[PDB]
Amino acid sequence: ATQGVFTLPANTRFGVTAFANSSGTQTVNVLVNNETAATFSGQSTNNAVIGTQVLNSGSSGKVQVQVSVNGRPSDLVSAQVILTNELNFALVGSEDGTDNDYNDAVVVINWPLG
Ligand SMILES: *C(=O)C[C@@H]1O[C@@H](C)[C@@H](O)[C@@H](O)[C@@H]1O
Ligand SMILES: [Ca+2]
Ligand SMILES: [Ca+2]
Ligand SMILES: [Ca+2]
Repeated sequence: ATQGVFTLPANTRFGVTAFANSSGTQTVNVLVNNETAATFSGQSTNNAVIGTQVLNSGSSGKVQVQVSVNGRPSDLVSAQVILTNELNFALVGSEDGTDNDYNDAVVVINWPLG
């Protein structure tokens, strides 16, 4: 199935944060209105926070996460979790290789803010 795609409430602020756990340099693209709105990059095997940003979910609310390592797209896994009918997490893991730990870039989207 498609992974890394989340429908947020439209025109709404959200946080997006990426962590790295791989020998390979991660490039994380966050898309709003179907175009890259933020790019994070780094190289860490100790969960470095390679980027964090506040974005707006855009006209449709559709937010997409894509991850690449040396120009090759990583395989994604994702889910959305809601606590007390109010607090939202959109979660992405990604795999750049063969060990299937899916932590090579980890992305956490959260809303509402403020
Ligand atoms: C290459 O070594 C594979 C790569 O980096 C490792 C250190 C480990 O984090 C693995 O999950 C990642 O795919
Ligand atoms: Ca891996
Ligand atoms: Ca890893
Ligand atoms: Ca608050």
